[PDB]
Amino acid sequence: PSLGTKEGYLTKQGGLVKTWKTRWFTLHRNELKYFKDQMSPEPIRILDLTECSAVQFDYSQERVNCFCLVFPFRTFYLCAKTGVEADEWIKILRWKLSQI
Ligand SMILES: O=P(O)(O)O[C@H]1[C@H](O)[C@@H](OP(=O)(O)O)[C@H](OP(=O)(O)O)[C@@H](OP(=O)(O)O)[C@H]1O
Repeated sequence: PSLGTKEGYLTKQGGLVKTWKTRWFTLHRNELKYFKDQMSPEPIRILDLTECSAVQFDYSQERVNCFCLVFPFRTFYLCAKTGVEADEWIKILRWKLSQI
């Protein structure tokens, strides 16, 4: 563990094709990356939180505990296993945004 870092699985909705896939997310500094899985050598995408305008809870999904990250180019919809896990991600992400 390292303060400011977090890694774990989250389910996310696709862009054009809105299928939900379980991906491994890692947060270090201001980079939020997601991989196919925990042992994936390379990320599918590297998101820079300096471009993120907000992180908010999302109550409009099929999954109960979801939140989204808003970027000018796209809003990502992610869901955690529990409200607790969702809160952990939301709190650390907002914390990141607060220092930006
Ligand atoms: O796997 P299928 O059912 O074909 O649907 C894919 C996955 O949801 C992708 O997620 P992942 O990349 O995690 O595999 C997603 O890319 P994102 O990563 O941008 O969400 C694609 O969005 P579009 O490329 O926008 O259609 C979507 O077409």
